[PDB]
Amino acid sequence: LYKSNHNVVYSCKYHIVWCPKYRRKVLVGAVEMRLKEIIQEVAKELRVEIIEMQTDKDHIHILADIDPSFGVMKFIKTAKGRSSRILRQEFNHLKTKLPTLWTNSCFISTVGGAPLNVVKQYIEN
Amino acid sequence: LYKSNHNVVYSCKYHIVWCPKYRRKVLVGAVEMRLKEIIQEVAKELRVEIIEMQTDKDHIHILADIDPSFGVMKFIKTAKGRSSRILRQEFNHLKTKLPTLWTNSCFISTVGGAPLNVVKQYIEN
DNA sequence: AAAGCCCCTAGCTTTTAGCTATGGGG
DNA sequence: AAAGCCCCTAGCTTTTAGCTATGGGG
DNA sequence: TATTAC
DNA sequence: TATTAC
Ligand SMILES: [Mg+2]
Ligand SMILES: [Mg+2]
Ligand SMILES: [Mg+2]
Repeated sequence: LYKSNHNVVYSCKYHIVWCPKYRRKVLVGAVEMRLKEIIQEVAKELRVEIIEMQTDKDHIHILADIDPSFGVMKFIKTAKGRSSRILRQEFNHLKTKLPTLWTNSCFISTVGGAPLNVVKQYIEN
Repeated sequence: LYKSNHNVVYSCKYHIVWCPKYRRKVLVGAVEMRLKEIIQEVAKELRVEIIEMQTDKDHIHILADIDPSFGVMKFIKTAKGRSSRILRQEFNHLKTKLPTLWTNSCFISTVGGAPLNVVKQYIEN
């Protein structure tokens, strides 16, 4: 349930959602497939656990467990920036029709780190 | 329910728990009272919302909403570091009987950012 | 109007392009 | 053993301090 | 150099 | 420079 780095015991899960620039419906077909693949690789390299990843034509939603000392924002900027650069190189229509693949924004909402019965042991007695 | 900085919309809540060095039972009386005041001041200054804060003789538990761009660790570092400094200056026994007031560790667990009814609106159609 | 659109600086990128920053101007 | 105990180095606040770091050694 | 909401 | 778990 809980993982630890050298100094912290944690379980930090977040729903993360972001969309393409201008809300263009470009997360389809081959682009959707490659995007997921790039996110999985970024996560693997960043010691981030992807619990769920869903895409629709105009947004991607990820539920991930991320070390708090690392920072959810660090994972997000790498996932977004790397996917943008790679996808725009691989799918020219993404590079020629848009100034960037993503926007400067995202949505983030924490999720319970573990069921109540488990967390209780650590926060109450 | 959701707050925003210049680029992110969020609601990140965390249970945070840490204990005194050697698990000494020093969080009592005046020490406990002053510790809470200090942490409330830290939260105010760092734009952190303290939902709940409780102390037992050997640990403190805080439920807080923190901007993810700022980082839960930056709040923890300040809350622990400043309270150690001030409390050790104010209560001489905390300085003479211990090398530090706290340890290098803490426990962190995310809590749902908003009621499920509200979250679904942002993560699913 | 803002997260989302336009503009800016400055730190890092298995990305030297294209994302961040409790970042700033509309 | 590790989060928790001992040890260590940078960075940054709280500065003849005392905490972090996806930090390191036992 | 112009989007409309997951 | 020595803790035992919230
Ligand atoms: Mg250590
Ligand atoms: Mg802006
Ligand atoms: Mg038009």
